[PDB]
Amino acid sequence: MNVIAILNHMGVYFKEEPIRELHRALERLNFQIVYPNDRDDLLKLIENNARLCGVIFDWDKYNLELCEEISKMNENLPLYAFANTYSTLDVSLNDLRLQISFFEYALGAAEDIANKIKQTTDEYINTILPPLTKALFKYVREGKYTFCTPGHMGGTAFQKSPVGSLFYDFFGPNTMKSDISISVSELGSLLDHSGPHKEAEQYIARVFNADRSYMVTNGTSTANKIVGMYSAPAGSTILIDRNCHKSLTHLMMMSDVTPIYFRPTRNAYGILGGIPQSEFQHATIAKRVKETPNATWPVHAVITNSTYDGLLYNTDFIKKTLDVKSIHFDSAWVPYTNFSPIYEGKCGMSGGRVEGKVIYETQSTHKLLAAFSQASMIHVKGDVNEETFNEAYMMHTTTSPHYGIVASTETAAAMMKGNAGKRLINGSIERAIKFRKEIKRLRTESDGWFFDVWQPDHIDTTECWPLRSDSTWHGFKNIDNEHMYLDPIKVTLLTPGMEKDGTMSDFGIPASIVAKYLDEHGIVVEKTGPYNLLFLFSIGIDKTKALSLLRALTDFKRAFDLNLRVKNMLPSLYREDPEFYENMRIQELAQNIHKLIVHHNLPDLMYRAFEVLPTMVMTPYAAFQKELHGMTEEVYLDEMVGRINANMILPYPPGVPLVMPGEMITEESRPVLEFLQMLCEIGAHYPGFETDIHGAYRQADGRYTVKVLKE
Amino acid sequence: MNVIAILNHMGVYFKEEPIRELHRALERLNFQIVYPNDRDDLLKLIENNARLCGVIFDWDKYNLELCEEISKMNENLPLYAFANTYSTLDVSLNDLRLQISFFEYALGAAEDIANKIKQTTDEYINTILPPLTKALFKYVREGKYTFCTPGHMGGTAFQKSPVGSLFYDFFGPNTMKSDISISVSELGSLLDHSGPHKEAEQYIARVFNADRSYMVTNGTSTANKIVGMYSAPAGSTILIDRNCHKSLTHLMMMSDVTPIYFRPTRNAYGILGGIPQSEFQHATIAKRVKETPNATWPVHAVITNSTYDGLLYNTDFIKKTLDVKSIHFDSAWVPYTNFSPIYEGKCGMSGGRVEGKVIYETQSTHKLLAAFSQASMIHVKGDVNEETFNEAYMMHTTTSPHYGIVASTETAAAMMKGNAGKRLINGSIERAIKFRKEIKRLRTESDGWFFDVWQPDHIDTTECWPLRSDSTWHGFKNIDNEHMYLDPIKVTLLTPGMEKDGTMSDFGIPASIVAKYLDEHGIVVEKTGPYNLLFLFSIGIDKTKALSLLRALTDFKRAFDLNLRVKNMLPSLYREDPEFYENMRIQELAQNIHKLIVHHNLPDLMYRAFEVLPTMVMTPYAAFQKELHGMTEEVYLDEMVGRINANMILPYPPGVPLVMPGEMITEESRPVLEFLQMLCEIGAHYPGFETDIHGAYRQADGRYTVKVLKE
Amino acid sequence: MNVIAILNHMGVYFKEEPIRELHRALERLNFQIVYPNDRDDLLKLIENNARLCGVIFDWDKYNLELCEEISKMNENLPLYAFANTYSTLDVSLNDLRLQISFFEYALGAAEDIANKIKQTTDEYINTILPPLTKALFKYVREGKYTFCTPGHMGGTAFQKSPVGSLFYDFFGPNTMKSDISISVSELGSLLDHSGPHKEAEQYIARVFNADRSYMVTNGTSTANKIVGMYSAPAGSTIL
Ligand SMILES: Nc1nc2c(ncn2[C@@H]2O[C@H](COP(=O)(O)OP(=O)(O)O)[C@@H](OP(=O)(O)OP(=O)(O)O)[C@H]2O)c(=O)[nH]1
Ligand SMILES: Nc1nc2c(ncn2[C@@H]2O[C@H](COP(=O)(O)OP(=O)(O)O)[C@@H](OP(=O)(O)OP(=O)(O)O)[C@H]2O)c(=O)[nH]1
Repeated sequence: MNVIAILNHMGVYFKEEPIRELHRALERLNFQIVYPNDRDDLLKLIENNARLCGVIFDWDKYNLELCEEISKMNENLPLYAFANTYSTLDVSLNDLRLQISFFEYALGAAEDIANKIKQTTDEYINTILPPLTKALFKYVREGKYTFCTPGHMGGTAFQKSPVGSLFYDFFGPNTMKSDISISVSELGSLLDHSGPHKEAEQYIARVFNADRSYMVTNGTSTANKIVGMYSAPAGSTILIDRNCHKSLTHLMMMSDVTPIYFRPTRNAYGILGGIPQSEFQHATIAKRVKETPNATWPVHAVITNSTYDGLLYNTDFIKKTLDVKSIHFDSAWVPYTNFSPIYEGKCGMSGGRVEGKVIYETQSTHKLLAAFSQASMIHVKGDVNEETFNEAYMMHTTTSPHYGIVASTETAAAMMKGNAGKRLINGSIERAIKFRKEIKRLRTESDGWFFDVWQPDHIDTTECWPLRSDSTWHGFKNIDNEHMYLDPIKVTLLTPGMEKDGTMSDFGIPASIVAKYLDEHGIVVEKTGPYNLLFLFSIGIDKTKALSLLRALTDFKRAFDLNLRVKNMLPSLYREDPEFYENMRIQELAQNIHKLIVHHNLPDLMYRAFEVLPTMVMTPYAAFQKELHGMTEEVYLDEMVGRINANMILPYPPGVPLVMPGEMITEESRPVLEFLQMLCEIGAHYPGFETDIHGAYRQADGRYTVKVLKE
Repeated sequence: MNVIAILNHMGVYFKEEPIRELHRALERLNFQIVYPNDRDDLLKLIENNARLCGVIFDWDKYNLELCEEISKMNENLPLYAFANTYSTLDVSLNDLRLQISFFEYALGAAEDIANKIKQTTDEYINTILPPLTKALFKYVREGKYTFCTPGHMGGTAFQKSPVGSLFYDFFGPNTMKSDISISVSELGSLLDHSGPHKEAEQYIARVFNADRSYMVTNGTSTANKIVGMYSAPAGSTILIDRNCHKSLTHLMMMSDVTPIYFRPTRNAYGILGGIPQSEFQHATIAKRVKETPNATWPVHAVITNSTYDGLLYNTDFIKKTLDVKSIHFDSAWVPYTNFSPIYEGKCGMSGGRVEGKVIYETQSTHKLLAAFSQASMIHVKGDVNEETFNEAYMMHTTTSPHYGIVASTETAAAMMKGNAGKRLINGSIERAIKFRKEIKRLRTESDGWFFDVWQPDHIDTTECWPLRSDSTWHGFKNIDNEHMYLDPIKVTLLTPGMEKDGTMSDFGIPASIVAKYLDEHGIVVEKTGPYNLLFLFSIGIDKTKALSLLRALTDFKRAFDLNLRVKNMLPSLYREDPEFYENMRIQELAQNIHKLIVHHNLPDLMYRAFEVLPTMVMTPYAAFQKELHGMTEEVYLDEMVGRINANMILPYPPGVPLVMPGEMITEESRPVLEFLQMLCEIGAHYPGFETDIHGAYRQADGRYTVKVLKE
Repeated sequence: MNVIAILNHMGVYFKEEPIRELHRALERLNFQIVYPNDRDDLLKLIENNARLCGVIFDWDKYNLELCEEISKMNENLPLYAFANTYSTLDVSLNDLRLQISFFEYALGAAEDIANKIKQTTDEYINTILPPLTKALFKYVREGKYTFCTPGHMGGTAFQKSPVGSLFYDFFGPNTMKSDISISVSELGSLLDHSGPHKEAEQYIARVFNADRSYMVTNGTSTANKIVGMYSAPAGSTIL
């Protein structure tokens, strides 16, 4: 934070010379001094440089051209306004939030003015920093405790060791010194929710629209379990999204509960859709309780909102309709929903309290905001028993939390506060929409096939576009209306190969091939299905990254159409098996994999495998207890009908749980087995395109086994 | 790592001028040159500066004076040896580990030699760095993945925000870029135990004497639960140290198990002693199983080794005697035991496999080695079902681990490896012993009272000194021999106030007053009891911190004997309650508090409180289930006899569990209540010396309540 | 390969100052920075100077005027394109072979951008160098074999002799160190057609429109005899 802008040629030495003097005085204080040419140049400087922390200008010349524009960008940004005898305040300024200091033009005043600017810069810094992080930085600057844990004592133990010195030097002093413990009494305590930690939690709850917020330092994996353990006593029944993260399987394995699954929909691409509205109705649930051994009325429900591919629920509908006293939205993918009105009514915290219910979001701050790995938040709307909730929190929280992770969780909130926060989120939405429109444009303009974007036929509006039953784009048959919405920032691209019907085209380019090409060019694909690719247009992704991705896609098409050798176009793939890929061309690879997909009927098998559930013979908890007693064995995948599965089976595609521990494939659920067998067969053909089923094990002879409970 | 030492005046220009040329060439490559005066000056430079990464010298003049001494300090340290025509290799060098390059004295060769030195320095760095940390640092320098989580994208996202830029600037680019995910495929995966992660685990197991080691990123709080949950299925019985960390109480609250408690001893100071040898013998356990409802033969045993105050067990005895197939040493306080022979036979991993048993250590690498907060290791000796063990591991491990914490765990191993590592731990043992001897010396030399050290009458040997039944220093009655040992690095200081009999002295200085004094001077007291203070002489604590502590203790005596005003001697205490402390002097404070301890009979009540056990009415798991159903209420502490406790009650002193959830104080265990009532009374008198009982709540009228289950 | 061209007057400090900063950061990495007046000046600079290895320019201002013309001269030439908020890719670029990195105008970003340019320059060099030559140059920079023929050992033996030192100094270190033998096993072998030598032969064959190519080190005088002796056994007739 050291860049000061000076805006001006004034034509009078009595103004210009004191400004030259101020330039020199500011440089002596280690500011860097920048000179925009005009009003628009200055606004671009502010917009492009977060470290620009002050603006010097002639008041009469510029106030009516600058003040309103600046206030929209940054409420808090120091203005250093130089006054004329008759300078005054226009009524248009009355309601603007501005930080203004007024100065005179005088020779010899520069040193004093520079000192005031320095002081006002520190006040700005202290205004924008949140409380715990501010306290942590101050401690690192000023503090001096010894005989403390961490045993490394601000990195001291590292410096006495050759390898330790490399480690210390890599991370640097501030990182090492900020790794502290509750011995630093002035920072309070995470587990006690005291001092600056209490201030951080209250600060976060305000920013994120929660009644109460908890900082978790072991990821949403852990936040999910804290919420679940508080919410679901032994002997109870819970409703759980079949599209649930593995941490919720772990919760079920650790807690003696009976699950009843919400059943999401899916399209022909293998993309998950929303749990239909009928799944939330009392009659539906009551009947499933009746049909489930040992089930009672659910005390807790867990819903994944949004889906991975960006489908958000009408959460107003869910909260009004779902007659369960505790509703937890696993919101790991959507930590930013409070920061744009486009997400209103589409996130757990939206709106107010619900009578007789507590609502939660868990969020992975590190995924789609800016925070260190393992940073997570629990947001609560409604009443909890605070002591009992804290026991559950403490059961999963270390006694030695990492303060960097904690500070980063609080600073993520600070970043999202106000106009600078709204602008960060708006910008990610705008850039996602810009890129979405570019794909559609290039699809029209290019010669022959192109990528498509999975979205409405027109996106002339900035909103989470509703999925409507009268539109074919989303692929979900007979969808509920006013139920699901597409998050603009979750951009799904489609490769040729499937028709509007959900039927197969003659020409196809399996998305795995495009992903391989992108990885050559350092672009990671978050998620891939047979003909789909997901890109997260997060606040991380700037215009430069968006352009690089767009250019890589036009280059894929250009190179594909030239039919380059695999050896040249996909060197990393070639290196996996040069002899196999020596003479193969890209169009041949695409054709062959596509024909495999078609021949094996993969999309239809994948649809049918997930449309029926395996039978719950025992709960995940009960199955794991069996495993703990050594009562598992391996059988060939082919032999698993009528056996109780020990491990979750999670195939890619489509990357969601297929079989839970304690479930059995029966005749009712035979397509589960056939899908798994097909994945094993199709994966045996192309090096680099191997079968990937978590819970299935390739044997030396190329058959797969799975782990089942002993009879 | 950029300091190169040149050792010499040779008296011939043909040698001196090329070395002048090399000095310049090396400065151009950004090395610092240093010029020791002689052999001993060079060795001190190496001893004091881990970043000294090369030594240049005339081979004939120095090799017989340097090579052996250097090899004893650093096996790997590059030597750049300048040879004469007749230079040869002495037979004494044959078995030394040395890294030597031979060079000639020639004008114009310096640029080439300097380039070879640069290359050799990089090889040295690559030799000493462990595999995962090396890969991480290399990725940071060279990698270029975009469209990646963490969403901050090497800190990118922070730089677009004013407050974010401050956070980025504080931690720095390396810290930000090293926060990565499994998208960086060349680093493999923690959860899959693959690539450099697998290399890290094997490297660690080798360094720490384990068959298998796991890196945990949520502290030993979590490592304890991973081991416990693998080891103790629902319905089972476990043997658990009554001196158990809260994480083990949480384990019992989360797992449907029945505890039987090992019963530690204690002394009149309130310092915990070891579980007696009789507690481990078959007939003792069999009888307890018979007397405990629902108990069966224990499948798993948990022992805290060492105690907080440094008492280590004869673990050879435990392993031979304890007829339980799974024995877990919670070794959070002693992660360094594999690095000095003084700990052989006194730690979990010591020795070889135990037939028919699996042995664990869990260790908080961040407490007494050098690693980031939350870094923990599980060490296994014996067979586990690797796949079931991994499920329990994954159940408590995030899907987005913090790679800094992971790299710090592996680097802690790299630091402890070999001669560098033996020297580090030897150093800390030597310093602890030096300081112990200094207290004994000052006690003799000083005028009137002084501190004492809780240790044997003679410590003229470097070992973990055995506690003997024929010695009275440790205060334990009828102790088993060849059973408990005192770790040199855990230094307990005693303040005046108790006689050798365990009776009270007329003159006392409660240790709490000394702790408040030390805290004024930025010295943290790890643990305090009525008349004891614990200091950890970790590899953090250098000679400078040891002298600062010794001086602070002499200053405490000096200022105490002058009888300074509390206002002047303890200003932070004074500003607690200025009006209360306005005229009080230090000796009066010490006297008054000591008289209170004496009047209330605190040591006798504390001893008796912990010698009986509350009655286990239900297991902690069953008690927590009741709390989860809302079935708790608050009663006054005075009315708790015959009530089932909902919370753990943990009083300070002596800082170990007194009552577990599910336990009830009866007439048989009334001393528990008497002790707690006394702590409440004694704590009402002096601001800053308040009652501290976890599980008891001070009401506005000064009465205390506890949480119990509803009748 | 160390000349970088910057093309421009933009009229806004928010763009010009970051480019000034980038100038300085690049000179610190030992690049030389040239400033063409306009599009045609830049194209002449590229045409006349093979060691011009990168071009920095404002994307919007120049992409439609530069990208096709550059792709006609050099497929592989690094372009460092500075983007505006609304910068996009014209359909006319689709089939051009371009190497483009996109950057933002920001104060204090120059050190990072200059390092990325350095990296891209090394990637460009490694793209255009063929496999054996690239391996040879890397060995000279990095290798350390001893007890090696040629007996001169990277020119070492020459430096011990007054006349030898003159010979070494004339040809220079790279020439002397690149005179190696099959002892440098990572370069494979000409006679075995192995390793980078096999890659060189296949590279050559493709460039020259051959099924197979052989590298001969004793002139076409010798290449003629190799072909001839394989082709014409004793007692045969040749045209
Ligand atoms: N403190 C302060 N606030 C002002 C001022 N002028 C406008 N505001 C706005 O008012 C908010 C404080 O509103 P209050 O009514 O005082 O607080 P409350 O909403 O928590 O009850 C600030 O929100 P915020 O918490 O700063 O964050 P955000 O909502 O702007 O992101 C800020 O947006 C001012 O002069 N001082
Ligand atoms: N690589 C290598 N090792 C040598 C050499 N000379 C002695 N050593 C020592 O030998 C150890 C390796 O012993 P091995 O028999 O190869 O491996 P093992 O102990 O794992 O079976 C090294 O231990 P370490 O794992 O490096 O650590 P530490 O035991 O010294 O702490 C090091 O102490 C050598 O020339 N090269």
